[PDB]
Amino acid sequence: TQPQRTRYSIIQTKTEDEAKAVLDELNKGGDFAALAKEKSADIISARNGGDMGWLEDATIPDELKNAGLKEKGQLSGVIKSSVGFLIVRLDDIQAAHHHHHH
Repeated sequence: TQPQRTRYSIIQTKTEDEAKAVLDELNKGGDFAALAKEKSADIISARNGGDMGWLEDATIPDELKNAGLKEKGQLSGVIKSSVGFLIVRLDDIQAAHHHHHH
């Protein structure tokens, strides 16, 4: 009995306009990573292709709890914040064991 892990990619946009520009491109579904590096103020982490890294389930901050991204491949999650708009993408889903042996 251990926590499953989720790989989220997230990028911060200046306005909803920026978010729409980002989600419009990823709506075609070609590259999210590209969108991440160019406009996002996330780029401290976005330079990794928008990948924030593998987080463990139930260690997730409430911000991404509202992202609703449990199904792998689902992108264009726009999180409305006062600080700006966050774009969340699902890179992968692992039920803990999924790698070699957990």
